[PDB]
Amino acid sequence: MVETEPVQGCRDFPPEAMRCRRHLFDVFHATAKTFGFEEYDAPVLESEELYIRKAGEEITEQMFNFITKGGHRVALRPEMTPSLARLLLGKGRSLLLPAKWYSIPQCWRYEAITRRREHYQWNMDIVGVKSVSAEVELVCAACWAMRSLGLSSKDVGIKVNSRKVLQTVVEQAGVTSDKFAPVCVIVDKMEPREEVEAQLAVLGLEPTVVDAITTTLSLKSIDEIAQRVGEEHEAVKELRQFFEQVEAYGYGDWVLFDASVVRGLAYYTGIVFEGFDREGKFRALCGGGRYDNLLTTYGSPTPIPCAGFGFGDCVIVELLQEKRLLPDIPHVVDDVVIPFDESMRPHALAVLRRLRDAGRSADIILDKKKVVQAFNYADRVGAVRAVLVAPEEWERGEVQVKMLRGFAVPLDRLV
Amino acid sequence: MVETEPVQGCRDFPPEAMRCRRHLFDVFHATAKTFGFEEYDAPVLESEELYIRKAGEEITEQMFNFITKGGHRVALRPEMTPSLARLLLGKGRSLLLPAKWYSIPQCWRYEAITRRREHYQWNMDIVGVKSVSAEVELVCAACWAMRSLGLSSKDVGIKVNSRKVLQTVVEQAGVTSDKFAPVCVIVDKMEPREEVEAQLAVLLEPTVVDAITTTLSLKSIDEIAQRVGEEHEAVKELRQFFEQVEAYGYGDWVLFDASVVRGLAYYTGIVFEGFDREGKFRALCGGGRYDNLLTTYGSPTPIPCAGFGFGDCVIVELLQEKRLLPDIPHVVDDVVIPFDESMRPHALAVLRRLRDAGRSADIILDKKKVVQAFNYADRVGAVRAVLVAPEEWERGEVQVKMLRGFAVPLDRLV
Ligand SMILES: N[C@@H](Cc1c[nH]c[nH+]1)C(=O)O
Ligand SMILES: N[C@@H](Cc1c[nH]c[nH+]1)C(=O)O
Ligand SMILES: Nc1ccc(Br)nc1
Ligand SMILES: Nc1ccc(Br)nc1
Repeated sequence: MVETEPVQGCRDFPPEAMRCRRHLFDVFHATAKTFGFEEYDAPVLESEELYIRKAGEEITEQMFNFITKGGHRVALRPEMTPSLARLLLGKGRSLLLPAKWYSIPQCWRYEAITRRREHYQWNMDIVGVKSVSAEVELVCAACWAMRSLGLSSKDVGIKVNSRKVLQTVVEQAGVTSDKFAPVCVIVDKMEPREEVEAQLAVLGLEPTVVDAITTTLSLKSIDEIAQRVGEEHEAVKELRQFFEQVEAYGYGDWVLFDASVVRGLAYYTGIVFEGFDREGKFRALCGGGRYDNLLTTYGSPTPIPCAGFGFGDCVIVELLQEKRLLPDIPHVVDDVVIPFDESMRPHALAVLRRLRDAGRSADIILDKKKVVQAFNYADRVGAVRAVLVAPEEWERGEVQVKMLRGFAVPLDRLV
Repeated sequence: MVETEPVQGCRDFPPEAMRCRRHLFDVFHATAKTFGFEEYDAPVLESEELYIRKAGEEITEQMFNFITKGGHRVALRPEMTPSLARLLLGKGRSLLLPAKWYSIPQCWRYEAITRRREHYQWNMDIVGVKSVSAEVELVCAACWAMRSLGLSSKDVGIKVNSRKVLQTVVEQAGVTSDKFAPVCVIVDKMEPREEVEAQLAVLLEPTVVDAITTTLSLKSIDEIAQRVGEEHEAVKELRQFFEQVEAYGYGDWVLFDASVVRGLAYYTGIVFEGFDREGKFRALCGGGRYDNLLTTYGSPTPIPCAGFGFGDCVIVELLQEKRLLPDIPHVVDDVVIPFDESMRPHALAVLRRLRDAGRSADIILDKKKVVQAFNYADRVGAVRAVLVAPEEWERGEVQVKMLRGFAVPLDRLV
């Protein structure tokens, strides 16, 4: 017998599981459409050179990579943002801005544990908008998706911060700019306190510079940030604008400030955010931020402002299961056409044709079955209606219909 | 600068191209739903052992395979049917039959060219149905999809045959059953006549080759009946098939062709493939019955299956030729325009309302003068522009313009 289990760390989606995934994706698509984002896609296979950022990111550390027969370094994408940037850079001058693009790529990782190696990740990005209205819209989109799935602001929130605060603190200490990305990557690991301080020292930062970083991540309000860097610091004005705009849109209860949020990606320059459950039970539900320099690093002759997020398919489902918002969605079909016997099969097919022409989902019983077994089958597939095509009714230009006693119905009136 | 081109043989789908792909997939999904099939999926990465069939298939010859860091032989799936079989075999007794399952996997191949290495392929399969009604439904589904895209029976058809005819001819000649799959794979190659005869010899004497050649050239079912009898399984089944398609109303879409075998080892019965009537393109779709596959995978009981694959590349070329793929421009219901930044908070409340009512809506995100905001609305294909200006706002109103303006109460926007 062949191996029935899927490849290590990968999921199968038989129909039952697929209906769940589809319920989730319906919301991602519908939210994107509500917010005016355009779908795109790109190959799961990208050049490895695309992901070499040299900041010690977990995402680059766990690349699912391999060498082609031709000898080229490729990888199954660990994330989508670089692919997006490649596409944007390809279009160059011909891309109309602003652009709002989304996708739901499967993304990949390798880990030596004998644990998940793939997930699907909703990506939403806004390109060509300098102002915080982008981040506002993005955070609202994430909340909208969660609310659409049945969650409330009692269940979840979005923690919001700006990396510009830390930038200034690190830059005031005399640390070269190139160290800033590594610092964010290290400080993201705070969620072992001694080991984080140790890694920062290896980066070449003295104890007092580490102290200033620690203190600023522990400041619990925007006013406290204001005391440290000033009320007219870019981060303060922008964070204030952000919260004012989310409040105006009606999602104020969903969002809050948290100075410890930095995210683990090298490329965020400004506002960063992540979704979380209010019970403190799960990892991040989604994550994102502004990354205004990425396209410049890729060689764009002009700077292109970008912001966006990723929203995974695994943590959200666990949360929905906990909150009892993922009831089993059973299969449905409008009609099941039942030939009384094989001599009625041709007539039954004409009926089936009609039903499908009118936009109805319909089965016909394919093998030889007795009527009552055909009826049981109809119930198993969740048919709303059984349509028995029997010789007596057929001579009267009729069929028998039963909603799941029967009724005789003219053919013309079935649809 | 980084490489902007995608990896060799792979396609990018920026929004314009993605809208085309989505138009196609909408039809695949909608056809599956119309026909009562259930969606499934499985990993693009499968074990290589899953595809080692040893019949010289093109599909096994061109596997995109590699070795993990852990040392396991894996591959990006060249097709979906083995993955389907794996899932079916996993469920075993607990799967309710009949089952009708579909998916739209990306599938992969490696070729030493300078040419496509990936395509998307609609798969539709019926599991647990012994009778030709399965193949009927499958062929009708394919036609339905093509008709849904704007094609007619003047544009395309489905050639249909049964491998059982050839089975009998080969088996009458004394050829061991294990040679039958290789014979089909070879005979599928009929488009170089001398080289096909040569490959069969490496496998069968000249007179056995002669009988194979003649039977592929027979132009009707009655002619098949003369050779193997009207009681031969292939004859009865093909007759039933055409009778059922006729009854469903797709008789003009289908026809008999004794040269159709397909290139896959596993087909046991009816096989079919879609084609354009102008003879310009490769096969549009292909499939057949494969009643032994699950048995080869170790199923303790035989499980009848039939299905097809329907690629995303040839169909699009055909639709482009027939001028059935007009550019689909982006659309959005509303574009909310703040008169200036002091109106942004009010504009956001309006945006919220519009979206609450099920409308697709943008708000102008950066600082723009009104006329530039309006131009932007037109570019994104907005049906309606909603200007939120201080004067109207004090009256509990906004300005609306369908793409002169009108003042409208907030309550009446939706
Ligand atoms: N690529 C980020 C998410 C993101 C999308 N756009 C911006 N950020 C991640 O994987 O966490
Ligand atoms: N796997 C086949 C198509 C198919 C699906 N089901 C049965 N046949 C192919 O790629 O040609
Ligand atoms: N980056 C990444 C990829 C795949 C999974 Br599962 N999680 C994270
Ligand atoms: N089997 C297969 C795979 C990929 C492409 Br492109 N064509 C055929």
